[PDB]
Amino acid sequence: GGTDPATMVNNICTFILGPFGQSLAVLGIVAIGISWMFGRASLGLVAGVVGGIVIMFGASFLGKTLTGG
Amino acid sequence: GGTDPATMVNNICTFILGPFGQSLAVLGIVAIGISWMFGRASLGLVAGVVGGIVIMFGASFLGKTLTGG
Amino acid sequence: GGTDPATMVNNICTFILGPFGQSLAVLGIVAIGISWMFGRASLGLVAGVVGGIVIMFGASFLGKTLTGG
Amino acid sequence: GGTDPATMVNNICTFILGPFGQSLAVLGIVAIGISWMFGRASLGLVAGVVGGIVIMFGASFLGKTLTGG
Amino acid sequence: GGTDPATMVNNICTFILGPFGQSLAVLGIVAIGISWMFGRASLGLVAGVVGGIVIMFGASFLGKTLTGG
Amino acid sequence: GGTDPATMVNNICTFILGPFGQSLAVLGIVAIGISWMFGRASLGLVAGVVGGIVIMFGASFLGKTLTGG
Amino acid sequence: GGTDPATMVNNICTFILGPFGQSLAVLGIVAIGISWMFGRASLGLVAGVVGGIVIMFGASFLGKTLTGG
Amino acid sequence: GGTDPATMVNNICTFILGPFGQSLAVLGIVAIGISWMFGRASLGLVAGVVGGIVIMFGASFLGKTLTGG
Amino acid sequence: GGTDPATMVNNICTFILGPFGQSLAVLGIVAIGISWMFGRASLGLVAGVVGGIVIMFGASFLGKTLTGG
Amino acid sequence: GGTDPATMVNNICTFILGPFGQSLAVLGIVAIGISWMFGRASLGLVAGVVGGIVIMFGASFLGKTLTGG
Amino acid sequence: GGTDPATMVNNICTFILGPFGQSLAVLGIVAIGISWMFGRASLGLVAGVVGGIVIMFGASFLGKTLTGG
Amino acid sequence: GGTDPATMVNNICTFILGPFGQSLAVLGIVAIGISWMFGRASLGLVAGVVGGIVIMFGASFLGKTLTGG
Amino acid sequence: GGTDPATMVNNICTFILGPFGQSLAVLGIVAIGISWMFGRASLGLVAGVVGGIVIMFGASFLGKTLTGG
Amino acid sequence: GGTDPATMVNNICTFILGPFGQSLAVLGIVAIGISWMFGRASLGLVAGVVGGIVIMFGASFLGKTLTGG
Amino acid sequence: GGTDPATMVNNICTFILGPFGQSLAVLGIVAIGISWMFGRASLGLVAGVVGGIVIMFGASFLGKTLTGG
Amino acid sequence: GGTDPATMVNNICTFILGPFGQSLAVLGIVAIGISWMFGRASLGLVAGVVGGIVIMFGASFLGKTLTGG
Amino acid sequence: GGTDPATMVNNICTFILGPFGQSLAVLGIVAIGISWMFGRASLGLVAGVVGGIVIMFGASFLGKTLTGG
Amino acid sequence: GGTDPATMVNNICTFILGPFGQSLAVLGIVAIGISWMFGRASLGLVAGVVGGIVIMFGASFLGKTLTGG
Amino acid sequence: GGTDPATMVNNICTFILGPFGQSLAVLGIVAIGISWMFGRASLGLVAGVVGGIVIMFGASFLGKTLTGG
Amino acid sequence: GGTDPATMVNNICTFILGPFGQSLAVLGIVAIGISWMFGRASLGLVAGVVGGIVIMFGASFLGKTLTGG
Ligand SMILES: CCCCCCCCCCCCCC(=O)O[C@@H](COC(=O)CCCCCCCCCC)COP(=O)(O)OCCN
Ligand SMILES: CCCCCCCCCCCCCC(=O)O[C@@H](COC(=O)CCCCCCCCCC)COP(=O)(O)OCCN
Ligand SMILES: CCCCCCCCCCCCCC(=O)O[C@@H](COC(=O)CCCCCCCCCC)COP(=O)(O)OCCN
Ligand SMILES: CCCCCCCCCCCCCC(=O)O[C@@H](COC(=O)CCCCCCCCCC)COP(=O)(O)OCCN
Ligand SMILES: CCCCCCCCCCCCCC(=O)O[C@@H](COC(=O)CCCCCCCCCC)COP(=O)(O)OCCN
Ligand SMILES: CCCCCCCCCCCCCC(=O)O[C@@H](COC(=O)CCCCCCCCCC)COP(=O)(O)OCCN
Ligand SMILES: CCCCCCCCCCCCCC(=O)O[C@@H](COC(=O)CCCCCCCCCC)COP(=O)(O)OCCN
Ligand SMILES: CCCCCCCCCCCCCC(=O)O[C@@H](COC(=O)CCCCCCCCCC)COP(=O)(O)OCCN
Ligand SMILES: CCCCCCCCCCCCCC(=O)O[C@@H](COC(=O)CCCCCCCCCC)COP(=O)(O)OCCN
Ligand SMILES: CCCCCCCCCCCCCC(=O)O[C@@H](COC(=O)CCCCCCCCCC)COP(=O)(O)OCCN
Ligand SMILES: CCCCCCCCCCCCCC(=O)O[C@@H](COC(=O)CCCCCCCCCC)COP(=O)(O)OCCN
Ligand SMILES: CCCCCCCCCCCCCC(=O)O[C@@H](COC(=O)CCCCCCCCCC)COP(=O)(O)OCCN
Ligand SMILES: CCCCCCCCCCCCCC(=O)O[C@@H](COC(=O)CCCCCCCCCC)COP(=O)(O)OCCN
Ligand SMILES: CCCCCCCCCCCCCC(=O)O[C@@H](COC(=O)CCCCCCCCCC)COP(=O)(O)OCCN
Ligand SMILES: CCCCCCCCCCCCCC(=O)O[C@@H](COC(=O)CCCCCCCCCC)COP(=O)(O)OCCN
Ligand SMILES: CCCCCCCCCCCCCC(=O)O[C@@H](COC(=O)CCCCCCCCCC)COP(=O)(O)OCCN
Repeated sequence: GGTDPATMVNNICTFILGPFGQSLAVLGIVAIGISWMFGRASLGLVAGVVGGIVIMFGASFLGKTLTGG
Repeated sequence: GGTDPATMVNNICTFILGPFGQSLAVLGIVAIGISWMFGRASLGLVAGVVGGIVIMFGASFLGKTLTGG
Repeated sequence: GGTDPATMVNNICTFILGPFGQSLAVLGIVAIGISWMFGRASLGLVAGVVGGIVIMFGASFLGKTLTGG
Repeated sequence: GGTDPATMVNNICTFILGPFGQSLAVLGIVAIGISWMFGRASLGLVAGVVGGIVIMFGASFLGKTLTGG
Repeated sequence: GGTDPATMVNNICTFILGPFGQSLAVLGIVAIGISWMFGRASLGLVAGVVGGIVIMFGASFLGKTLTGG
Repeated sequence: GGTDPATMVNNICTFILGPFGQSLAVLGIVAIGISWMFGRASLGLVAGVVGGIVIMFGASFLGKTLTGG
Repeated sequence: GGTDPATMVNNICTFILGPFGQSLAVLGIVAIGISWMFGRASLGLVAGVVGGIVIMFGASFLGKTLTGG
Repeated sequence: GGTDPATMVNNICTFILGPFGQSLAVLGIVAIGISWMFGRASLGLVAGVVGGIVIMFGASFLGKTLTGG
Repeated sequence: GGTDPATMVNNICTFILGPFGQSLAVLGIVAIGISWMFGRASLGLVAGVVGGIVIMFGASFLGKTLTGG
Repeated sequence: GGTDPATMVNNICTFILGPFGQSLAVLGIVAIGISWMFGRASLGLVAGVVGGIVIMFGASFLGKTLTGG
Repeated sequence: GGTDPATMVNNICTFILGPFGQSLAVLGIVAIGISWMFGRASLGLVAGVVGGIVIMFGASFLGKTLTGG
Repeated sequence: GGTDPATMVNNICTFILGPFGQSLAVLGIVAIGISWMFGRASLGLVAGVVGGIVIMFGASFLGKTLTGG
Repeated sequence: GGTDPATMVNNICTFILGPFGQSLAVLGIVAIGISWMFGRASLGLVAGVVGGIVIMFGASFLGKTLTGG
Repeated sequence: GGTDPATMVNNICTFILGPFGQSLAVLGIVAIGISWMFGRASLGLVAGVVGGIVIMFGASFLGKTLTGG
Repeated sequence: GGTDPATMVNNICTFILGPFGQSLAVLGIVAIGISWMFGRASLGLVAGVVGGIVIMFGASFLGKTLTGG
Repeated sequence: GGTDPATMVNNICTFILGPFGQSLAVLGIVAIGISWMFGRASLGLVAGVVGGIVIMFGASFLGKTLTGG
Repeated sequence: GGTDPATMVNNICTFILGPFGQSLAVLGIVAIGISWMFGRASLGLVAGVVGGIVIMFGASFLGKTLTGG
Repeated sequence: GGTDPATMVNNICTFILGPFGQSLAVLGIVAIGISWMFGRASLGLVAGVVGGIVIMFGASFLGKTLTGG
Repeated sequence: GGTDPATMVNNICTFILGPFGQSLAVLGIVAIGISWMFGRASLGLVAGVVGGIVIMFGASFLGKTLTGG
Repeated sequence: GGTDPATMVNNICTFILGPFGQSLAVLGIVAIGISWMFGRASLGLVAGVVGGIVIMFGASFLGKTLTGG
């Protein structure tokens, strides 16, 4: 009978922000560690990646506040 | 039948943080030693590389704490 | 469900200023000691490193005062 | 029914200049402290970062004055 | 009955140069502040962004003068 | 599974302050002896090197006291 | 059929720490001797190069201890 | 009568990982040597190329482990 | 009738490592000599170039050992 | 019909090591003389430049011996 | 077919420690003699240069003993 | 309706040369004092900084005179 | 009815070289003053910026002379 | 009745090389001046732009000579 | 809502010249005492450091007088 | 009656490798000279261009050897 | 009727190496003089620029010799 | 109708070597005087700057002689 | 309409050699007096500074005579 | 048509060793005289400068003998 998109998109968000996003952020941190190992350590890389993680896990509240509710 | 990404990404993390990351850090230390041999010894290089190794092997707990759980 | 960045950034600050920053400052002092052992002892190095440590552990109050509250 | 951008952009500014910018400036100060610890202490780094913080928290009045009102 | 484009384009200009452009310039200044915080402070970035703001808010007079009237 | 940096940095400190720092200080004393043999004996060299050794082996308590705890 | 990286990286480490690293350290010592011949003899150069050699040949145990095992 | 793709793709993998991949890796090493000869020697190039070779010859086990079997 | 790539790539390697690579290394040594003549003599340049030559002429054995055979 | 690179690179080497390299070394010696005239006379400059000249004119035999033939 | 670096680096060491290093040490002694002729005779210069020569010609045994074998 | 850049740039100049430049020069003087406290007192630093302040507060008349009006 | 580009480009030049370029040069001088305040005073910066200003305000005569009329 | 392209293309060339190209070159010089004001002064920019102007105003003779007449 | 830089820079000055600068000057005096203890007592060091302290605590009035108000 | 492509492609090769390629290489050398005049002299540019010329004039023998005949 | 490229490319070379290259080299020498006036005098700049001029005016003979005729 | 570059480059040279280069050299001499006033007087600075001026005003004859005519 | 650089550079020279250079020389003399007060009186300092002043105020005639007119 | 570098470099050498080097050595002798007038007379300065002059005017024979012909 199909389901309304208000539940399918919410399922997508719950999946991408549940246990999957945790391991994705872990992989991001592993990536910045490896990039510091072989090369140069610059604050820009860590700042950008930590900001990306914050934006990923703040998407809910960022969307709630940016749209006035 | 395929497997859910919650296990595949975890397998990736376990591989990259198991016996492989050990030898990768060993190669990083060999690299900083060689860079000190032919050239100048600066605290910046060792600080950056040791920090990269710490970030690589702290990725799990860093991810657990940075996301509030 | 995600967490608001006002808590994630605070967690980052608490981690980087808790038991980790203590050992990081200890490593900085070990570094200045080693740099005095093999080489020349200059007030500039110790002044800069102690100032860096003070700025690291004063970041909270420095931010509170520099922004007028 | 949607909201006019004159309120959404203002919400963005209020969020980025409220409790979030405080901790962001705190992280910037932690960064300059860490950069002074492992390396050399130069007035350029602190000048640039403090100027960045001032520009971030002066954005409102800087915009009001630069546009003649 | 529709409206002539001489009023619709003027409405677009008035909207984009009224209260919206103010907050947009505020966001630009916040952006340059954040870019100075985590990274390097270069006169090029501030020069370019302030020039962009000037060109945005000078568009009316720039258009009046560049076309001889 | 990785380890939290609060243990890795502590391991670094324990290694650099255990049996390794002893022989490093021994090498420093050998160095000042050799520098006195072929050349001039100045109180500045011995003062600086002994101060470096004290700072290396006082790093723990110096860090505990400089940070108020 | 290919080989798992846990053996290839180990082969790299064994090669770089076997008979090759010996002659590389010999070349480093020849380099510091030549640098002392034509120029000035400073404890900093020898300290840095011997430390680089120690870090190169201690990479295995340094990696074992820095990672808690 | 044709053959099932489960054998054709396996033939492709066996060819690309047999005696051909050996000489391809040899060419990669020749390339990094030539790039070090005329230019600057950076750890990034060698790290990237050796990692590419490891990924090429670890493709089998990497695929076996990343897919949980 | 064409030839299998296992012979063409081998021909490429034999050409690039035969009499051509000798004169290429000779040109590299001429280059480092000229760079020492007009400018400053740094161990880094010679170390990097000699390492590049070694990697070029060790490509065969490096490939044989890095791949476990 | 073109010529094989084994002759073109050899022509390059013969040109750069024939009558041209002689006058280039003469210019290098003129340079070190001028640098001693207006400034300070340090053994490092002459050592580096004479070593550069030796490496330039020893490139042939250095290449023959460094490659085992 | 190329040669393994274990022989090329050994060839480098044999060349730099054979008949070439003898004349290089002779030039070093000529240098210290000339520096004593026009100027002041200090034990530091001779000590440093003789130590450099000893380190150059002791590189083999110094490397054998410093690495425990 | 926007404002002509002849007023916006003038507003920028008035802001940067009004009460803000005073405190900026005060910070510059504090900086040179701190640099004299921990380190060496050289006329070059004070000369450069006082010249920078003079150029900052002479920008108006310097621009008027350098352009012939 | 539109205007010929020979007048529009001339209007652009007159605007960019009239009262706007004056304040732009004033901002450039403020910039070099600020760069001298927090940092090092080098003749290169002032030379480059004054040359840029001269080229900006000499564009007319430079164009007249470079094109033979 | 239309005109032959041998006159229309010539009209295009005369327009683009008459009074219009003069002011275009003036704008180019203003551009290089502004680029030197806010940023770094490099010979490459001025060389490229002056070469572009020369090529623009030499197009006639360059075309006459490149085509043998 | 942010604060105007005329108050933030003033807060910076008040902090750096309040109770913090007192203890900083105390540390400077301790430094000159320690430098006199182990070494030679020269009027230059004390003159420079006392002048640095005077410039630090005279920054306000020095700025008021150097700028004509 | 047309000609077989085995002669037309050979004519193309003979033209592009006859008297035309000579002047093309001459233009390439003029280009690298001009690029060294206005800018920085880097071994990479000359190495790349000389390698391009060698590959252009070695195309015949490179094709003969790469294809096993 | 068109002309064969063997004459057009030769015309290009004759133009770029005739009276134009003379004044281009004159401009290069003016450039190195100006770069020595405002800044530091380094042998590298003059060496690179004179080498660029030599390569520009040696392009003919360099091409004749590098291609074996 | 455009002008041939043989006249435009000559105009550039005449401008840069006419009354402009005189005042540029005057500014260079003022610069070396100011650098001697606040700082240390070293023969290297004056030698380099006078050599730069000589090279600037000798560019014509230097170009005539370096190119054999 | 802009002004030719022959007047702008002359304005720069007139400003830097008018009433400004007088007070700059006065500051230089104050500097040498202060340097004699706290420290040692050496003829080298006064000779260098008076020579710097002479070169600053002789720049015009020095430029006129050094260039043959 | 260009000239071969074997004549251009020879022209450079003839110019730098003809009537120009004579006056350059005269300036060097004037420099050592002035340095003896205001300051201390040390054999090191005269030895170094006379050696620089000898090396400048012996460059031809030094190059002929150092290269075995
Ligand atoms: C647009 C706004 C600009 C604001 C800038 C004001 C900054 C003033 C600080 C002057 C710093 C000067 C740099 C310097 O020179 O290093 C000095 C520092 O040491 C100290 O005192 C360290 C203690 C300072 C702690 C102060 C805390 C500020 C927090 C500010 C939020 C050591 O000498 P190092 O020996 O220099 O010698 C190496 C040669 N390179
Ligand atoms: C078309 C219009 C153009 C307008 C441009 C005017 C901008 C003038 C600002 C000159 C900035 C110069 C950059 C620089 O050089 O960094 C300096 C800055 O520090 C400060 O003073 C920070 C305090 C400045 C706060 C001023 C606020 C402006 C708001 C403007 C709305 C530090 O030195 P960093 O040490 O340079 O050294 C690294 C080497 N790269
Ligand atoms: C066919 C007609 C062509 C006309 C073109 C004339 C345009 C001239 C403007 C030269 C712009 C040059 C670009 C540049 O280079 O950026 C500069 C600009 O900054 C400024 O001055 C900004 C203030 C300019 C405000 C001028 C307003 C023009 C309105 C024109 C209607 C900053 O440096 P960014 O640091 O470059 O460094 C990044 C490296 N990529
Ligand atoms: C986030 C974590 C950060 C951890 C950083 C701790 C590192 C502490 C090491 C301090 C190094 C300081 C650098 C320095 O200054 O060089 C010194 C070194 O010499 C030595 O002792 C060499 C022996 C050290 C061996 C120690 C082995 C560490 C392994 C660590 C896994 C020589 O003087 P060089 O004379 O400086 O003078 C040139 C001026 N540039
Ligand atoms: C949705 C899932 C996402 C998963 C992504 C995880 C990947 C993590 C690997 C981080 C790679 C970071 C890239 C990088 O930055 O290059 C580094 C790499 O070198 C290495 O360590 C090479 C050894 C790595 C071998 C690891 C094998 C993974 C197999 C995975 C199946 C070198 O530095 P190059 O010097 O960067 O500098 C050029 C500037 N551009
Ligand atoms: C995922 C796997 C990653 C594996 C990476 C391991 C690589 C370790 C090699 C560390 C290389 C460090 C680079 C470096 O820093 O250059 C050094 C090198 O010189 C040498 O010893 C050259 C001899 C090395 C020969 C070793 C042969 C490896 C073959 C490997 C198959 C010179 O100093 P240059 O002076 O740096 O200074 C310029 C500042 N940029
Ligand atoms: C992975 C392999 C690595 C191999 C590296 C071995 C290289 C050993 C050569 C040590 C060079 C050390 C550099 C140095 O330091 O310069 C010295 C050199 O002078 C000489 O002896 C010149 C004569 C050397 C001729 C030797 C010929 C090698 C050919 C090799 C094919 C001068 O002092 P400059 O005074 O330093 O002071 C400036 C401060 N920067
Ligand atoms: C992390 C590990 C650190 C290890 C460091 C130990 C090194 C100890 C050597 C102390 C060297 C001190 C330097 C110094 O000061 O120079 C002295 C040297 O002379 C000698 O004895 C030369 C004979 C030494 C031969 C010893 C061979 C070591 C091999 C080591 C493999 C001369 O005086 P120069 O007169 O100083 O005066 C100029 C003022 N700058
Ligand atoms: C194409 C045109 C070129 C024009 C260039 C003329 C510039 C002449 C100024 C020479 C500056 C020389 C730089 C220098 O060397 O710093 C000196 C400066 O101090 C002063 O006098 C500061 C007072 C100068 C105020 C003059 C105001 C000019 C406005 C110009 C509009 C300090 O010594 P710092 O001790 O050098 O030592 C560090 C070693 N790096
Ligand atoms: C195909 C034709 C090519 C023509 C090119 C001729 C250009 C010659 C100008 C040489 C410029 C050299 C660049 C340079 O090097 O910067 C110098 C410039 O300063 C000045 O004199 C500025 C005054 C020049 C005003 C001259 C006006 C030309 C108008 C031309 C129409 C400062 O040093 P910055 O300190 O370099 O140090 C940073 C390290 N990157
Ligand atoms: C099949 C035929 C091919 C023919 C090609 C010959 C072209 C040779 C011209 C070499 C151009 C090289 C490009 C370059 O590199 O830019 C240089 C140019 O400057 C100049 O001399 C400008 C003056 C040249 C005027 C010459 C007029 C040619 C007319 C030709 C009709 C500046 O350096 P920019 O600093 O590079 O640095 C940025 C890094 N990207
Ligand atoms: C373009 C404008 C240029 C202006 C420059 C004028 C500066 C004149 C000050 C001369 C300073 C000379 C430097 C020097 O030489 O140090 C002296 C200083 O001591 C003092 O008197 C300290 C008390 C001075 C307090 C004066 C306050 C100025 C505020 C100015 C706003 C100590 O000797 P140190 O023993 O030198 O010996 C080490 C060898 N290196
Ligand atoms: C599936 C098969 C794959 C085969 C690939 C093998 C190719 C190996 C050639 C490695 C080329 C590496 C590229 C490079 O990096 O440029 C180098 C090249 O210079 C040279 O040696 C030029 C001389 C080479 C002549 C060799 C002739 C091959 C014919 C082959 C038929 C210069 O440095 P540029 O300075 O890089 O710096 C710019 C940063 N981008
Ligand atoms: C696959 C084939 C590869 C062939 C490559 C051989 C090239 C050898 C030339 C080595 C060039 C090295 C580059 C370099 O390093 O610049 C040197 C050059 O100066 C000179 O001698 C200029 C005179 C050279 C004239 C030689 C003419 C070759 C024609 C060749 C046809 C200056 O120092 P700059 O001071 O480096 O310092 C800046 C730091 N970046
Ligand atoms: C492939 C060809 C290579 C050709 C290169 C030959 C160049 C020889 C010139 C040696 C220059 C050496 C550089 C140097 O070292 O600076 C010296 C220069 O002073 C002078 O004599 C200036 C007078 C020279 C005028 C000579 C005119 C050449 C025209 C050439 C056309 C000053 O000392 P600065 O004190 O060094 O100290 C700072 C430490 N960095
Ligand atoms: C890899 C090969 C290495 C070869 C190096 C051999 C070089 C030997 C020359 C030793 C030079 C030692 C330097 C020195 O120390 O300066 C001495 C020089 O004076 C002279 O005799 C000048 C006359 C020498 C003329 C000799 C001509 C060599 C040509 C060589 C082609 C003066 O004393 P300055 O008083 O030192 O005091 C300042 C404190 N810094």
